[PDB]
Formats: sequence, structure tokens, C-alpha cells
Amino acid sequence: SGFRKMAFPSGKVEGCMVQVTCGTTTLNGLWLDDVVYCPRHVICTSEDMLNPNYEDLLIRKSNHNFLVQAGLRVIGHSMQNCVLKLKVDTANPKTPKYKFVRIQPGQTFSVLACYNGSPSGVYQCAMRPNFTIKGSFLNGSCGSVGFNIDYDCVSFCYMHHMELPTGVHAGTDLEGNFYGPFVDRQTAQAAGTDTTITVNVLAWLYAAVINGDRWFLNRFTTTLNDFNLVAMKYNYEPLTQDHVDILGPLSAQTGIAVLDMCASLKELLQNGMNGRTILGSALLEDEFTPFDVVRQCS
Amino acid sequence: SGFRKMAFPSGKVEGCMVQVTCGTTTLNGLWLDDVVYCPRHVICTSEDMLNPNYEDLLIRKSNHNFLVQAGLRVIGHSMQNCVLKLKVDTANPKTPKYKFVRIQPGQTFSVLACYNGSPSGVYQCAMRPNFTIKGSFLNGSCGSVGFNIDYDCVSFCYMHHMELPTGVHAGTDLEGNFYGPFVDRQTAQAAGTDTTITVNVLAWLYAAVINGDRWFLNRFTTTLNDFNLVAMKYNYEPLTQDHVDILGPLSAQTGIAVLDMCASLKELLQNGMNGRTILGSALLEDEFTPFDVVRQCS
Repeated sequence: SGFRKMAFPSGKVEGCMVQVTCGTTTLNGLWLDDVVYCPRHVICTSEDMLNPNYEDLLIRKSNHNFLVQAGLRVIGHSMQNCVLKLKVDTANPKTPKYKFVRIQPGQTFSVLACYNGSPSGVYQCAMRPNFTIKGSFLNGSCGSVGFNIDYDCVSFCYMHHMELPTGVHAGTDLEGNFYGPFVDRQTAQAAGTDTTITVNVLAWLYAAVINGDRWFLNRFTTTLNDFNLVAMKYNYEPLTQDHVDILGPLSAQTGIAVLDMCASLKELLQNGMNGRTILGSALLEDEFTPFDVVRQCS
Repeated sequence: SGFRKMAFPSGKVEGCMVQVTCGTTTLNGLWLDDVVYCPRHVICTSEDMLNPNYEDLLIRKSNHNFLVQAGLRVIGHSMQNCVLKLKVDTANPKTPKYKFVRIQPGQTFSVLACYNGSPSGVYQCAMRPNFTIKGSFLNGSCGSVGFNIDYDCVSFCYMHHMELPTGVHAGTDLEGNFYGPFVDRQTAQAAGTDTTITVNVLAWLYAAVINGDRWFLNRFTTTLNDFNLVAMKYNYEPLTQDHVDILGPLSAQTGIAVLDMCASLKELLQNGMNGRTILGSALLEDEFTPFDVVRQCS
């Protein structure tokens, strides 16, 4: 027993991390086969960032303007949305089986935080409903990636680009499309309103029951519609029958019906914990998906 | 910015994990050079565990009684305290630069949770003052290891053996010596009284200030002796001048004197948070060492 925020083993991704330098800027790149992927803002100076014409700035750059270090001669350079793709003369012999996926809000992934092409740590993040993540990133961490491992395949889903002034993080998929409304320009930007990921809080209450914390259970049940009236008041996402179906494996492992767990969540929202804790927390946790609970508890 | 519980990159350790089976029992082993290390209780049946004479049980075993799978012929077997060392016919070609260290209570490490010799996840643990850890381990996770990475060397410090009925975990160093009073016998055992790791809570308050949470700061200071009268009342470890010295780098990064931070901790202990949070927590966190904060924030 025990329930912890757990990252995927990072070995397969560690062998893909390289350092990319353009001008005075140094950040990380992801080396897969003979291509190094990194944030396109690596080509910008601070003055360029105020109003960058990335097409014109990329035209001015040549292959020799990119210094790529793995522990690599750049033979081509191109841009795909907000990512730069540097074709190199050597295929990464450590390239794992991989896919690029654009993940949905509410889903989790592991981040391999890197500096100067060297991995420093690994931790889990959820993609918030407002398309930000709450991670740990300093200057130089750009190009660090988020991923999931499914069977024997690394699914890359995130590349780091920036921190918003609210202290949350933003970036793109590996095709260079930002998650959320964000742009790679030095202009005022703000994330939209966030909400709590209801299906994840229910998954974490199931994790709590599996791991011996049951005090919040009650004899009551609710309808999906009545629960959603409370979710709205507390800025929790509406729960759908699809969310109920996704929680099915947890309902079977514990024998507790999803709508019965919804009545527990209703009481916690309205009354709080009265000084008690759930899995070592005094607040409700929403960064574990139902699959995260199933995989960890199985 | 941002502050997260971060594990070390696990690649170097992933290549060392193997599966060890003896009789009906399957657990994990650590393969370094031509030796596989695992918990000696792998040789016991459930009846043997009630009162095992490990010396006699090991004498009855032969090399062919151990099935070692990496993804290995056992040519020798011996016991060192509570670890079994299976000499194998093949040196691990993925053996990293490593050391075996016995860590001190209050220190942290990364755990690579494994099942059937396959890594499943990685997360940080602190060795509690009562020599237990609060992890996530199921049946089959025995032999999973804890480690730190220092420069380019893996320092192994923990091997998993058991869960106590309070839901906390216990194990040994890589020389087979248990942390704490625990024994590998099926007899009633209980951890001693735990306490909160004061120097770690102060490190996490410094992490909070570095990351923008400053509401708990006040104009007051305390003496080390006056602070320790409050620490005693709240079951916090006494703070020493050595702890004050260890916090020096954090005091320099923030410009906040250690005894000034001790006055903040005193107010939090006596009055609580009044519904506020620190780094996304409604409780005081003690599983980050001062070095964990320095390495993550630098």
C-alpha cells in the first residue's frame, strides 16, 4: 500500500536530451533519429522577442548558427509551428520507440527537467483545464519534455517554453502547437480561468479508500445532476457519464459505486475536512487520473 | 520558479533491475557487475517466515534453486546480513559508477518501484526519524532500491523488504542492515515514535519564499533555545547549530536569517495557516532536505 505521485522511469528519454545554443541563448533539445527538436524562440534575441517575425529571423539563420551538443553537426533547419527542427548528421543510437501525442486537459505526464542538455529530475504534472502546468522550471529549462510510457513506447506530449507571471508553466506539443492561448512573443499574456478536475479528485478518493483512508465515506448517494449543482458552486468541472465509465475499474476494485463517491465529495466540498487528512493531504488532490490510480494500485 | 517533489533521473538504475525467483516467491534484484543483490527472505516459505533460521535455510538451497531473469546463471550464493548475493556468470554491461551508502534519518532518496524486474515508477522518499519510509509498494516490490545521484555516481541506500501494519515501509541498506529495529521474521513489529524533521520544514519554508509564498514571514526572531521549547511541544526534532549551518546556502539565496525563519515556523505551529496554503499545501512539509531545495532552485 501507499499512494504517491510517481513519475515514469526516465531512462528512455534521458538518452534523447541534448544542448542547443544559438547566439547567447542555451536551451535543451530532443534528439530522435537525425532530428533535434527545440523551442523556436532559441533564434530570438530579447529585442526580437517583443515582435518576432519568425519566418524572417529563421531565413537569416544558417546551419552554423546552431551549436548542438550531446554529452552534432546541423545539416538542415526548419520550423514547424513553434518548434525548430534541426536535422543533424548523426541519428541518435539511443532513440527509443516513440510517438508524438497531443494530450487532453486533465491528463498527466512525467516531465524530465533538464539544463544544458543534462537531465536533473523527473516529476508528474497534469495538464490543467486552462492548459497550463504547475511544474518546476528555471531559466534554461526550455526544451525539457513531458511524456508517458505505454507498454514499450514513449509518447511525447509536451515541450517547455515559458513561465507565466502567475508562476505556472506553458509549452507546446512536439508538433509545436501551444497548449492554450499562449504565444512565443514577449507580450502580456494570461491563462484563462482554471477549474478543478472532478474525475481526478474522485480517482484520488478511490486511491484513498484502497490505501486505508475511508472516514469520508457515507451512506448517501446522489444523482449526477444534483452532484453537478455542487460542482458548479465550487468551480469543479461537470462530471459526465463518460467520467463515470472511466472510473469503472476503481469502482470494481473497491466495490464503491461512482455516485456514492460523488456524495462523499459533495460533503467534503461543503464542510471541509474538519482538521483531518486524506492520503497525507489537508486539501483535495486533482492531479491523478483514474488510470494513474489503477496503474499504481495494480 | 515552482517547487515540486522531484526524483533523480532513473536510467542508470533501470539497467540494473532483474527478477529473482525462488520457489513460489518472485521479487526484484539489483545486478551490479557479476552480483545480484536481493532480500534474503526470498528463500523462505510462509511457514519458514514465522521463525526462520536463515543460515540453515541457505545451506539447503543450491544455485539451481534461484531463477534470475534480466529482461542469468547463478554460480554462487551467499548472505550478508539480510541481503542475498547471487554471483552470476555474466557481468552487467549496464553497471553504472556506484557506491553503497547507509543514509541518515531525515535524508531523502529516489525509489525506483519495480515488479518482476521491470521498473514502474520513480518518486522521492525521506528516511523518517523512526527509520521507516512513506512510499508506494505492493506485493512483489521487494528488492526495489532507493538511491541518490551525486555528480556521475549512483549512491544506493535502500532496498525494500516490507510494509508495517501502520502502512509505512521498511528495508535495509545494500549491505543488508535494516534501517530501524525491524527484522525479516513474521513476528509482530512496530516502528518507534516518529517526529517532524525541523530542518526540512525550514528548508521548505525557504523554498516557499524563493517561489513567491511569503505571507508567513514576520518581523520577529527567536533564540535557538526558545524555538526548541516550541519544537518539543509540537513533536518537532530539536534544531541544532549544525542544522543552522546546513541551512546557510538558503539563508544566503533569500537574505533571511535562519532564526528569523524559526520565528515564522513558531507562529505556524501555534496558530496554523488560517485557511491559507504554502506551495500548494495546507500542512507543513518535512520531506525536502536543505540540499534538495538548493539543487532544485539552482
